[PDB]
Amino acid sequence: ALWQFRSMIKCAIPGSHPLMDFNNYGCYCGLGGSGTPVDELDRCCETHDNCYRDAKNLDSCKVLVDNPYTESYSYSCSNTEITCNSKNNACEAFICNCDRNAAICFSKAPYNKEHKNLDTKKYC
Amino acid sequence: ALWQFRSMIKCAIPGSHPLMDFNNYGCYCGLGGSGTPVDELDRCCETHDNCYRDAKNLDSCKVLVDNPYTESYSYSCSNTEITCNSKNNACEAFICNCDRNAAICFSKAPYNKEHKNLDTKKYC
Ligand SMILES: [Ca+2]
Ligand SMILES: [Ca+2]
Ligand SMILES: [Ca+2]
Repeated sequence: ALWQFRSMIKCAIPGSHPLMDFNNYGCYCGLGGSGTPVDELDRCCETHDNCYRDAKNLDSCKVLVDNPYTESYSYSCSNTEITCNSKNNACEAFICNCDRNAAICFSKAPYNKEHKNLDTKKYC
Repeated sequence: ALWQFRSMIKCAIPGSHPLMDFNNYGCYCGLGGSGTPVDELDRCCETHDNCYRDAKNLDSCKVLVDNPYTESYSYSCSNTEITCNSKNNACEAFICNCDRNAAICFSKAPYNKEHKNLDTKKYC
């Protein structure tokens, strides 16, 4: 669930303010995604968006989960490392994974303040 | 999640058709619940209805869980026994239990074919 994803980003990026820093950044980080991602951080959001789309194609996600952004999974934050519980169901494990990889992705991408709140009709 | 509860009913009552047999039975098995339950099977539905109402008032569920009929959990069916997996968080464990106790409840109550499709306006 989204609240878990916000906590994974604080895990990997201590002292980050997830909603404030990464929402509405470039063409993909936020409600939609269209156009060409404008940097490596936007590309992280674009993969996370496709990750969620692919999860919805799994049979497991179809019968068991309604909304990925609301579905709680099991993961842990050890120090700065994220781990998805091996005992999560197959749909929960796929979501957990998408989130884990995005979080690790954001921790290595450079942040471009200029891309924050970019006009999505103009540039995307 | 509802698909999981249907599955636990077929675990405990091998060969039942959960929607066909248990939906729209007495006063509580179905969308609503009002009145006095008409029999033991109906009291199972009633308890499961209250179970979920309590689930919602659980802090970890309270704010952190969208809707309990939607949240997926981990459980397993061994032969005819249901087990809620220990990986589940407070919210999911609570849900899985509401579900597990109802399926066991159903497996033990007597079924009055005469209460299937009881007029809810008239009798509840
Ligand atoms: Ca997006
Ligand atoms: Ca009911
Ligand atoms: Ca779950």
